Amino acid sequence: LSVGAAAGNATPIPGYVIQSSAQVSDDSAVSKPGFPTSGWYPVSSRSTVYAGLLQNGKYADPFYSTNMQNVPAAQFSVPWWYRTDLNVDDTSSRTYLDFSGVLSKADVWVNGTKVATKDQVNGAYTRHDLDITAQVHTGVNSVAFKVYPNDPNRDLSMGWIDWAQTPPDQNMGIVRDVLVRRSGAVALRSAHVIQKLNSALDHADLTVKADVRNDSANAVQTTVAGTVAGKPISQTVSLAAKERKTVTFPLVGLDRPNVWWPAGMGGQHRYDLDLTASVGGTPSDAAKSKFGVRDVKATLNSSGGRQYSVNGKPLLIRGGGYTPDLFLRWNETAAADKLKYVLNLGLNTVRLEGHIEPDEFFDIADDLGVLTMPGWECCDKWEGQVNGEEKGEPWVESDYPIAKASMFSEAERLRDHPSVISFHIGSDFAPDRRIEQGYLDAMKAADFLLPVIPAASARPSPITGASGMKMNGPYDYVPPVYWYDKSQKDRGGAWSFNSETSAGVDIPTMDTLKRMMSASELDTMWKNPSAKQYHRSSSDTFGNLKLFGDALTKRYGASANLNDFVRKAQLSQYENVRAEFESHSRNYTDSTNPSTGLIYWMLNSPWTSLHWQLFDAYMDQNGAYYGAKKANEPLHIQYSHDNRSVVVINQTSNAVSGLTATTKLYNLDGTEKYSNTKTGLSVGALGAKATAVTVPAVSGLSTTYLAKNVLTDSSGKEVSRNVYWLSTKADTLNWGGSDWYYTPQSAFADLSGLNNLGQSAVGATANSVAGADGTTTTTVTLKNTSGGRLPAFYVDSKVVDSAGKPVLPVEWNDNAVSLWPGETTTLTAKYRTADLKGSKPSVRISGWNTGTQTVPA
Ligand SMILES: N[C@@H]1[C@@H](O)[C@H](O)[C@@H](CO)O[C@H]1O
Repeated sequence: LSVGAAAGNATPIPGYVIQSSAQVSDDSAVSKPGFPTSGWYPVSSRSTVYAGLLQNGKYADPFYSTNMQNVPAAQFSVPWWYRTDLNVDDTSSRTYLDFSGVLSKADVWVNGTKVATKDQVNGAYTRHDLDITAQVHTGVNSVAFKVYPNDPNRDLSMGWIDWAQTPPDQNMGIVRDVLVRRSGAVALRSAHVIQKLNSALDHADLTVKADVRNDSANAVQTTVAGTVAGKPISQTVSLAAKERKTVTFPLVGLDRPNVWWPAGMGGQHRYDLDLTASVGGTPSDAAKSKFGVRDVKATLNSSGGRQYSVNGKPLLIRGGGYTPDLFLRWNETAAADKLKYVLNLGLNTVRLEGHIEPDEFFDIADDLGVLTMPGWECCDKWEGQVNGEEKGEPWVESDYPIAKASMFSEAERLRDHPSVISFHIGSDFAPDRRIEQGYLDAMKAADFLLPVIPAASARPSPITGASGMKMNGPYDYVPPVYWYDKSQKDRGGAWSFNSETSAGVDIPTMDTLKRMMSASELDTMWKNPSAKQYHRSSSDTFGNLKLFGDALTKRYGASANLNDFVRKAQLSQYENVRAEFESHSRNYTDSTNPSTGLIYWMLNSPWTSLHWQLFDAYMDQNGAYYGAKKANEPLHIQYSHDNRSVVVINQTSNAVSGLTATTKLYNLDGTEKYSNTKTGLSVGALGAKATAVTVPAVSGLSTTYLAKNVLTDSSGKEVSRNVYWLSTKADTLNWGGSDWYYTPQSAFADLSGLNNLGQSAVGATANSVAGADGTTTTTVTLKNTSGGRLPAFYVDSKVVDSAGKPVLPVEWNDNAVSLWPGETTTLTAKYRTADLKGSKPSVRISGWNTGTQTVPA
């Protein structure tokens, strides 16, 4: 590692060697140049200890079976060292270490001098700016962090709640970059742009702020100058030796600003701020950043629901709870791939319940137009002062400035990312008055001006007040009609802001299953859903798949083998996730107690999982993924499980007219039993709706039957197709048996007729184009080629290599399609040509009642 002396240099440390403090008897020795490190583990930047150990071989893949249980965790109850050399050719410039992401805390050492202790460098989110100029010399220098064990119940850090299983090291280590900064007499810090747009969105005012600190021995004059949004700015201030000042620039007007919008509502432009602090007509330090020109509000409606708006347009939040990797393994491409899946699902938002990602994650969210809802997490140290018998320790005096500093450092990091639409200062429990005041003060000090939400539950805080949100569950199996409930004011139906809910178990694709679980584990899964599954949750409540398995059997019919269990799981998950979203889209425009938000629990999993996910840890796409994608189409037709109304939803930024909605019921033998064609429908922009028809009680339906809903635009183009498998037997709730995480059923729909749906046929041609942008698009033309009346039902197309392995990540325009005899659809999948790994592409096509084939693409 070499760092130049250039003013404004800020170079990330690319890697470390690590070893347990068990092997280090003299702490001061480690950071002396020449300290031997034989047997130490080389690890990349942003590594937890265990991730470093995995990078070196040292344990088997924790994504497979119970491999993670075989790691001795005692070794992580003592500190580990992160060490690097640093070459400095020229000590003319001052030298700083600027970092955050230390879990839980650290002593910091340079060339045999302890520059900071774990009392100062404490908390995952706290930022540190350590001037190490006195310690640095020309040639080989050495830097070492003694990183202390992490306990999320004790430390203001990150924990995993009940999402997965506990990482053996509790994620101890350094999970963001440590920057080596160089600068002259004056350091430049905290440069940012306060931006205020008018209601017409055609003029903005910019107030640039930046701090300058004179770390030299003598008084200086400094000039802070550069550009904001293409316009020149310059201020000159005096600084005493050791003085820090905030420089405020005179207001800058910006006409016809290139306003940042959420995806689909306009562009995702960010402007640049570029500053240099100069001393004696020579640069001393420099900083470049971005900001977006966007207004956001989050207010309580007349029903008490939290209602977001961006640039004066109200939105229904449609999102998922986002999580990083279980061992905080960072990959910039992977972050991009995950946020891109958000938009392929048609979602608009992700929630981060703690685990707040490095800066690049928010850069990508900004660039893609994905809204973000960061905040502190429940159920550990963060809520320890207010959450009673729940996990997390009561706070002592030294906790208060760590929390406040954590808030200041996150507010400072997040304030100029336009994707950020709020910060949750509480999750579960709202903070008390003292803690809340600390957070509000930190945010004001950082000019963090975004909406503050006191909790994701219905709990108010003393100052900010009512949350406008609810956390009533469920987190486990409930039938599709559950989501249409508005009668139960303590449950999770479509009304108010649903900040975290799902129907629990989300079995991944067979391809993923075979990568995460052994033959014997998979066998238990379908034979005994009641058995604990390591790849569900460490929580007793969510340790097994019983509620899911019982419902699947009741409602699909008993599983005959593993393949049967999996195919049925995919329908149940598509059916459920679809209803969850669709109910919330429908009730968004209710006059009273509308739904104002939905955060699916969860978008994704920290690892290979059996629950709470839309896409799995390998980026594969199952029935839950496809069901969410179906429900969130920009021009969409849907069927209401409560009242049988056919409803059109327009997610787009423009009102649409001249639509026709066609609804047809079929028995499983293919007989049409009902048809309705509703022409001339209009529907307003940004989540508004129109009712096409209420399907009547039709006579002579098979016990399981099909509803085919089709929306066509005024040109005649089919813009949405949506096929439901329905029963003449209702799912109904035993509401009085409700617990915090689910409501049991008093009767079960009968969808078991699908077991005996006759065979149909498809019908497949595929071709691929490798583009100059490094992507390949594969186009597949599917046709129901059968000679009878039977639809080809639930046809899943997968891009695969020559070995039949899924090419991932992948983005389809549509998938999991249903085609009546003689009907054709053309589907389009896009992925990185490089992810084929030299293979020609093929397409695996599997339908519920059409078998499996692969065709060359
Ligand atoms: N905010 C938490 C989530 O993190 C958790 O997964 C869910 C299910 O236990 O409960 C909520 O209390």
